[PDB]
Amino acid sequence: VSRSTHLVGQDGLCLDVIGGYSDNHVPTQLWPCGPQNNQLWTIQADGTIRTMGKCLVPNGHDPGSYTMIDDCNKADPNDKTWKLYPDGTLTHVRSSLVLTSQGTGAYAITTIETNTSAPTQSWGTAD
Ligand SMILES: CC(=O)N[C@@H]1[C@@H](O)[C@H](O[C@@H]2O[C@H](CO)[C@H](O)[C@H](O)[C@H]2O)[C@@H](CO)O[C@@H]1O
Repeated sequence: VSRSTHLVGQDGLCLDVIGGYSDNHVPTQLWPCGPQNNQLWTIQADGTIRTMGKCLVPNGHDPGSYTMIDDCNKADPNDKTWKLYPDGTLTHVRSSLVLTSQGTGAYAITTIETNTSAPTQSWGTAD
């Protein structure tokens, strides 16, 4: 079943669409957690992760590719399919790369990177 949640990463900050804008290609970052819609993510059985009607996708499939939101219908399965493991690893299924934070200061855009089991690579769910 789909579950709506916050995605909580390094230092208890939340995955956040910068500025709250739902336009295609707006990047994601870490931001102090709050009730705003751009921090509410729906994990679906189809493998997508959605906010504001859009899908989390990397802009590419290589280490260091940033993540952003995009139209779920302007995305192929490779772009939009993720798997959140119980230990916190959030894997981009096609590439096997993992969602990785790049700082807790403002506008630190998240990327997909080779898994190093870093503290920047562990994502928890919370109501
Ligand atoms: C036009 C304008 O100034 N809009 C802003 C919003 O963009 C802003 O939304 C927040 O932006 C931060 C990043 O700076 C986070 O993404 C946060 O989750 C958003 O809520 C709001 C609040 O600062 O202020 C204006 O509305």
